[PDB]
Amino acid sequence: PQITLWKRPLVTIKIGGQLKEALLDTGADDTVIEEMSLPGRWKPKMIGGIGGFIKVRQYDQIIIEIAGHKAIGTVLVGPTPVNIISRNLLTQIGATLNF
Amino acid sequence: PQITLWKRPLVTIKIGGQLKEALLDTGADDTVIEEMSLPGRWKPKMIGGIGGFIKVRQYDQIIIEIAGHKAIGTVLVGPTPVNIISRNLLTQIGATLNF
Ligand SMILES: CC(C)CN(C[C@@H](O)[C@H](Cc1ccccc1)NC(=O)O[C@H]1CO[C@H]2OCC[C@H]21)S(=O)(=O)c1ccc(N)cc1
Ligand SMILES: [Cl-]
Ligand code: NA
Repeated sequence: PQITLWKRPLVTIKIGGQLKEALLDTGADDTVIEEMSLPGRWKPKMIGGIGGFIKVRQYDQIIIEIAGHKAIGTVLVGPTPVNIISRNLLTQIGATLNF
Repeated sequence: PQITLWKRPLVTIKIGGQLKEALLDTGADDTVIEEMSLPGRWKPKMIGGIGGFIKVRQYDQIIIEIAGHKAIGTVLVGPTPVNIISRNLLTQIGATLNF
């Protein structure tokens, strides 16, 4: 589909068996989701942006369903104010910016 | 242009006759640039990022070229990690997300 940017590009995704609203974010290197449990191993990481850094848990090889497409990637879990779908996952569904 | 997301979607922008590097960011509502001098009066604004809130200077109706595309709108100046071209200006240059 073609998403205009008049409003925040929010989409519904399926991760860890639950539905969540997320923001499609070309300005993000890695996906960040609010606190939730995920299977497998993880390692601590610090990610920063406007306002500073937050500590998150990094899980690799996680399956995320987005717009019918099933993509696999890294997911950071921590105290983020908004769920963000980053380039790490956007590349897998072939998302591109056009103008 | 059609920009893939395997690398950061960085472009060259021109503001105040100066060339700068900026990140095309669909996950941001307003455009934020690192400290620099802009004409006119500014208004206060607080924006919340991944690490919390910060105060910035809001300048309106600023002329800015983005990847060769002319735009005129609001530019926020503050301690951002990188210059970010957000939805307020992406909509002006006719940018959309596609997949
Ligand atoms: C600042 C950029 C270099 C990177 N940011 C992504 C960006 O899209 C965020 C994404 C975002 C969105 C909402 C809340 C927090 C973070 N937007 C943002 O800070 O925008 C602010 C300016 O306009 C406003 O509109 C949204 C809040 C304001 S980030 O949230 O810090 C980030 C950093 C690292 C990772 N892995 C994932 C995300
Ligand atoms: Cl102030
Ligand atoms: Na894993």
